[PDB]
Amino acid sequence: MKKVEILMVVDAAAALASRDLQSNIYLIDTNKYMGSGNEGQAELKTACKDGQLLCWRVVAISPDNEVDIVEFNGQMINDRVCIPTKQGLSGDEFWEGRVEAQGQASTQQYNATLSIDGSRLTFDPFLVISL
Amino acid sequence: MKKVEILMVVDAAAALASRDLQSNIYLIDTNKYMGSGNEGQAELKTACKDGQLLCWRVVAISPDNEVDIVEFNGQMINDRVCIPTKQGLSGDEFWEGRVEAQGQASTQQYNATLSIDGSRLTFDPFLVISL
Repeated sequence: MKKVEILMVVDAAAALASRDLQSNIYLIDTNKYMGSGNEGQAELKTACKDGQLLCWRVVAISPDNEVDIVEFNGQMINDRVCIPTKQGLSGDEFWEGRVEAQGQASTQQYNATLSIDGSRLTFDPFLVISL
Repeated sequence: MKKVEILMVVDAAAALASRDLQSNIYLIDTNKYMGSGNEGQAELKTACKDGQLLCWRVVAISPDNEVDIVEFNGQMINDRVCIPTKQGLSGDEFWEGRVEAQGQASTQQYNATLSIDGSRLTFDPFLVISL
């Protein structure tokens, strides 16, 4: 019944200096999970139940950078398990979509592309879906 | 020479339901530290060197809440070791100030008051200053 809201946090300075997004990103969600990508790809996940609505938004640690989610691609999108769409006002946009598991329960990989002050960088988070 | 930029992340829904800010806040900074207050007061800290400039800003996980830093009080302010001031445009404000340790090095406690959609709630982070 409750939405799962996900905040991606980017260390933008470091992302741009290295061109490595994964090592410079964190996830915090309303499940009270927090993952650092610096500690591994395995940490960049969200837990959710079939039928739940998911909401993503992205922010930078520094006030001087601007960051947006440009696009989602990959497995979760290919198989139509969750197709987020862009919403909100210019300024704080966010992306939302419902999880349509096939009453299966599984892992769904996806590719999120972010624009970090106009630099497009991709990373590979995943969903863990239970029934 | 580099600024230390600090992002406070609030689970606003949960903060307001409990009236407990500490258990529902995270810190991530450009030192690549991440602390959850849910795991204890001891985690809500920032490392810095004497003479360094510190920058704080606050965001909510959800796009539906608005959150601001209202005020800093307590030890760090009393002793004039770091007096942040408010800056930026309406929308993304932030607070900044330089650390003037007495070439001592120490812990400085402070009280940050945040407005969570108009609800004023306080918590007790701290600085760890080295020379």
